Amino acid sequence: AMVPNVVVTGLTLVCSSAPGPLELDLTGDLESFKKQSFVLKEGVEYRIKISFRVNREIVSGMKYIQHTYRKGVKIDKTDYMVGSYGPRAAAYEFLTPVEEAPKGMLARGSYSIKSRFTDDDKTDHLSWEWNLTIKKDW
Repeated sequence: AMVPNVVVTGLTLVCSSAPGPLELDLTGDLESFKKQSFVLKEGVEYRIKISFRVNREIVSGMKYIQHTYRKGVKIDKTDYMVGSYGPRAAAYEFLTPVEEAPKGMLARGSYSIKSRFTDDDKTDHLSWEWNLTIKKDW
C-alpha cells in the first residue's frame, strides 16, 4: 500500500520523422498493446525511451532487456545497462542508441517485442509486450 519504489511509466519511440505520437502508457492495461502496433516507415532513425520513477530508495544495476520476434520466432535480444538511481520527484528517462528501422521489401512487416525492466536483484519491475510494423510509407 501502494506507491512502489520503482514504477515503469512509459515507452516512447523517439522519431523526428513520425507524423504522430508513438507512446505506450505503462501505468495502463499492458495486454492491450498485443493487438496494437506502432508503424514506422522503413529505414527511419529512432530511439526507444523508457520512462521510470524511483520513489523511496536507491536501486542498483537497473537493466532494460528487449527480445524481438517475427511471426512468433525469436530473432534478436538486446540488453541495456541503465544504471543506479536514487529517488526523486521527476521520472527518469533512459534512451537507447539511435537505430534504423529495417529497410527493403523482404524486411517489411510486423515484429513483436518483449520488454523487461529489472535490476541487479532481478526484480521484475515491469514486463510488457508491444508491436512494431515496418511499412513502405507512414
